Amino acid sequence: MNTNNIKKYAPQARNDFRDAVIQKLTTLGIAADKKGNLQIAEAETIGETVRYGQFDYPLSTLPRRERLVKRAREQGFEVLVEHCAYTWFNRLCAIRYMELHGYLDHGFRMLSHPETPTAFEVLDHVPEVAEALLPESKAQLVEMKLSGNQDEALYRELLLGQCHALHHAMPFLFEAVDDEAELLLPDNLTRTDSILRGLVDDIPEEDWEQVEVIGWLYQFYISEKKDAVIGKVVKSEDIPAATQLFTPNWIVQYLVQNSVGRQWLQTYPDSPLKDKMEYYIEPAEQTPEVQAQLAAITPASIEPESIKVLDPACGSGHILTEAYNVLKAIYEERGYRTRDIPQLILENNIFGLDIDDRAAQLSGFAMLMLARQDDRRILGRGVRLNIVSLQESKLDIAEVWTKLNFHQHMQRGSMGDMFTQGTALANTDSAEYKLLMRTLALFTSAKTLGSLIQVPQEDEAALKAFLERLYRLAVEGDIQQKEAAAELIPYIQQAWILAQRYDAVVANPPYMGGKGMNGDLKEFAKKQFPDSKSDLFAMFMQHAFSLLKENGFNAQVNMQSWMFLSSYEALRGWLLDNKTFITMAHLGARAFGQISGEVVQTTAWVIKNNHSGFYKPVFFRLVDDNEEHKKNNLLNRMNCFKNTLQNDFKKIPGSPIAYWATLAFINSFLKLPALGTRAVKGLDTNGSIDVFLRRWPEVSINSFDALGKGNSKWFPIAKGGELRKWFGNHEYIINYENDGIELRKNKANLRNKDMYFQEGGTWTVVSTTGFSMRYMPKGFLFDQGGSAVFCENNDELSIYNILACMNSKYINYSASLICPTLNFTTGDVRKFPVIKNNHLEDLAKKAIEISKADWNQFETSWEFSKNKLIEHKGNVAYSYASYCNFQDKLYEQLVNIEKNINNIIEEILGFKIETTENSELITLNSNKIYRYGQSETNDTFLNRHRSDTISELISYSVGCQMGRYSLDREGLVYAHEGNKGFAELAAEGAYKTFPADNDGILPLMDDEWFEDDVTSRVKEFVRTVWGEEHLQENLEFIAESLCLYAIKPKKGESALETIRRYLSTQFWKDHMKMYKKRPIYWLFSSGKEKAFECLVYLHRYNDATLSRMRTEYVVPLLARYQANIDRLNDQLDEASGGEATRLKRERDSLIKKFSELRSYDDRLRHYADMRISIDLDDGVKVNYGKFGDLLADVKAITGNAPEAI
DNA sequence: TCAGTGGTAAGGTCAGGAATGAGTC
DNA sequence: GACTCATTCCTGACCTTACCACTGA
Ligand SMILES: C[S@@+](CC[C@H](N)C(=O)[O-])C[C@H]1O[C@@H](n2cnc3c(N)ncnc32)[C@H](O)[C@@H]1O
Ligand SMILES: [Mg+2]
Repeated sequence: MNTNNIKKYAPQARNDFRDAVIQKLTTLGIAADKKGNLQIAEAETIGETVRYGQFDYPLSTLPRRERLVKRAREQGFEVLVEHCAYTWFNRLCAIRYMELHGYLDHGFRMLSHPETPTAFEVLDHVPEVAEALLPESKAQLVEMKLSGNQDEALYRELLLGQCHALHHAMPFLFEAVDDEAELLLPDNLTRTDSILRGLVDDIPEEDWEQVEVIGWLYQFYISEKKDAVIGKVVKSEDIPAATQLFTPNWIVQYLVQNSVGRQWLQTYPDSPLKDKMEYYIEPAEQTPEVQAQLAAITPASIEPESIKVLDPACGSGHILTEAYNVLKAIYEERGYRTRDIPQLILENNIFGLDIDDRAAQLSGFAMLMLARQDDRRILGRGVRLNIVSLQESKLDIAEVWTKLNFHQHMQRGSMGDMFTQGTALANTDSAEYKLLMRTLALFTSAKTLGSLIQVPQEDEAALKAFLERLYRLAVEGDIQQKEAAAELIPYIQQAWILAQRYDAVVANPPYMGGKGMNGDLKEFAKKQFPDSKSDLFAMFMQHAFSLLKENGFNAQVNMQSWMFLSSYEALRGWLLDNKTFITMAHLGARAFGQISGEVVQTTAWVIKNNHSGFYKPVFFRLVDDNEEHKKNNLLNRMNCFKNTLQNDFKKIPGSPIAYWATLAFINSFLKLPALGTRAVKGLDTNGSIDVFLRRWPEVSINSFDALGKGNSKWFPIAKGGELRKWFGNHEYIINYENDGIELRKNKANLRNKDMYFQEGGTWTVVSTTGFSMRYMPKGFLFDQGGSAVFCENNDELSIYNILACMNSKYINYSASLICPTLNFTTGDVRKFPVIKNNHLEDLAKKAIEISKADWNQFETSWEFSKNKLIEHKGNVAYSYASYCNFQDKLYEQLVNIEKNINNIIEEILGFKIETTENSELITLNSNKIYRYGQSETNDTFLNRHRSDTISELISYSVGCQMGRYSLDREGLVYAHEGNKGFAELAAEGAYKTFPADNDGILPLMDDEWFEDDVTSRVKEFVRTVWGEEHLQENLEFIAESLCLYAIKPKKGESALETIRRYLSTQFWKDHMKMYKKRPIYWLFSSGKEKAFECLVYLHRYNDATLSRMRTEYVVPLLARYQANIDRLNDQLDEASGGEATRLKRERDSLIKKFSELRSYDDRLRHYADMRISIDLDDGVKVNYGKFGDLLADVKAITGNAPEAI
């Protein structure tokens, strides 16, 4: 990938530059403690030399550092560090870009040397470069070049001279003299460990051929900080870090060509510009009244130097570059000279605002480079750009005015204002000037609000005049006047930019919801934007219309939420009664490459500033694809809708923008009863989801309400889950003992308490695969993600009819139309239509029974009874065939039932509906398509299904060995705590056919040394179940099925060898996958070598388990290893040659196993000395980290690395 | 002002084949 | 001069859960 190099390099470059700046600041006596407090040292001046603690500098540097100290007090230390770091990074990147394109006058490279790695070409042409840059002191430099030493100082002087020369062209990025940042430039630039080496030889020089590279830098420099700050409340200083992305080029072209190009083409329909714009959309045919209305406002002529384009959040300047291209085409069409166009465009067409200085620097550099591509003599003229960063007003009020001395030069310096001094307009009045006071009062919190600040248009022209005077006082004034003007210019310039009215506003606004916005921004939004205070992009969308003149265009790409969510309903009304929709492309998710996830789902629109309710917009539906496919579809004008008036959006209550809905569906939807207040929201813990919720297998069943009797601490809860219909997702339990006293002590939100333990339906709030509802029996609670539906005391609708309706294709389509924003909130579900019928109830009952039968066939459900294979006593292959037939019968029955339901629904409405995503999917584990996903072809999961079935059989056998299950009775047998009551169960005869282990420790060895070896007991289980006569073929079938998918086949081995290899290699991972990182059989392993491994049943563990494990399993194993090692030593001397080679090579393995087992035995003795007791109520996650490194995969389960004694 | 219910998110995890790289033989 | 395993390397698919926000008494 082209962007991989920059993506890897940029954050590391940020870290390196920050470290260098911090070190340089510490050398200057400026530092911050752990808490962040300033630690400015005291400067001691002796022998015309300043000292800051231990370090010393010449006296000449004393004043400059003082300014840095001021910047350390008026702003934070971290702000100063970040600013200096990215300033130097941007300067170096700009120099590199200009040297790779030959834009430097001397024509030699600065940061590198062609065809010579780790060299600088500038040092080979010192006289020429010195004459070009430092004519007054070239000879001395030559002398330095003659010295042979002190090359670092020479290179530093040359680089600083290059920067000072570049100051004139780009005042926004380079300084000229008395620059504080020169003190922070790192030394040892020419060495092999400098910051320049990474920049030079970490990015290929072929990546600098286009301006686009700049944009990538703009995104990749700050990615780590974005990851650090995202997800919580964002401070004002961190606002840019969370909202800085790079917009794809085709989206920008679509936005620009349909706003500026459209304005040009309206006046000049027959112009050679439409052929140069690939993304220009032809308007649909309109009624004669609409055409007559439009023709009455179109001007008869447009002057090219009158089109004003503004980017309220310029960022890297991509939108400005595309606008520049379009305007250059327009100027060339009008017939201007080629080399004069760029200056005109940059001086009277392009305007840009940003809240971050880095973005302003990058945008200015990008615009200048794009102009330089066309004009050779540019960068030598005083081109003044109108792309700025907003500055917060904190300077003094009257001191700057006194320094300015306006009356001395022209007039209005003592009391002359826009009005008389004594008028005292509004509250700001005129302490020095009416206009100046009013302007400065508006930017007291600029670094938080940005471009949302409103400036009256009536003050525009006056401001302009004032600005002009400043432009003359910075060139034709004394020192005080020059510095006062240089201080005042940015505020007046930003005010004038905000006070102007524009033909088009094109932007990609920041996205930030209610959680991320801080208090000041939130209260400002509440006061100023009542209809769009819930998000930042909505505020930008509403504020952009106030910056437009009449008949202007607003073109933006933002979140799709405002199209559908209720929080923006009022906003939509305000849009449908005052504005005109021109065009829209709905992009959905997977747009904006280099961004992952489905939170960001976007739409790009162009809207006019006038009102016409009978206009027909053009819509494109580009939701379901990736970025390249979306671009190709947009280029081919695919998925177009042009048959809906703008007023027609107001027929549906709430006025959603549902452009792709059909008229018949709308008519059916309007005249149909809704679900109503039957749907309610579930409970929610305050911040303790991991304290009160468990998975069912990891607690005792005596305290489980669904299984136990009397006392109940744990209750089943519906929490959502993946797509599943009519039954399932019964996997979570909550602590609700004594009516949730512990929950009430935690200030939990127990919503709708009176509906608990009732039967009803439940759906998943957060989903991206479609809508589904499942039956919920009595004795259940429901979470906020598992919101529920309940029937009234006596209503005409039963719960089964509602379930039948909600799982049909009609409701699926309607839910897709109503809730396309990743959430199915209760208020949106409350308006789903419901249909009353009689057959639907029995059809839903049959579907629920089938789904329950499908769900209860695995160990993961607490209603599991027994393994399905062992019910047939004929043969293992015969049992597998019967199992497959049973699953097929279930699948066919459910298919028929759903088909009948859909037919009944369709014959009532009177029309057929289009199939939607997973509209006909059957959500059963008996269906391989649902279980293993969709492949390119069918009949490709037979081997995987067979392997999974055999693995489940082996897991059931292990569970029978542990005593969890039995062959004499169905369901769970022993799931209590601390091995209490197991002796009574064993004495009663619950394991008569297949006895259980006497202590709950199963050695997972690689030999038949132990009598309770797992492989031998699996063989015994197979013999007991399917008889003795056909044992060998059953074992062969099991081994072949395991080798099909679970493990790789081996050249030569028997069935038992394959079983042992699977048990020692794959069983643990399968168990962890099945129980989802909450195991009930814990694996104790010695290490990378299988010296000793065992399985312990969690429910049979007690404080005497480790001692028994050490005594009965580890010490005899050590004795056996010692005896075996002693045996091999005797045979080595007797044998010789190649005969003894195998003995020698196996003795080393035996020695390694013995040493590892001794270390593990020492650790086990230490941990067994402390009698460790665990409470199952604490959960597997907490209890799994109490044994150090004795357990396997501690980090994957607990989440943190195991500790060492 | 506090109860009692609803709303929303420039994201976060995870299975699952392709590289990548140290032991064997 | 290949084999054989144990780590990354994305890559596409899928659902949070905490903390606001909005009425009634
Ligand atoms: C995603 S960038 C878009 C830049 C440009 N469209 C591009 O693709 O390069 C959004 C920018 O808006 C800026 N921004 C955030 N909040 C702002 C505010 N309140 N006022 C003005 N600009 C703001 C951020 O600094 C950020 O750089
Ligand atoms: Mg045992």
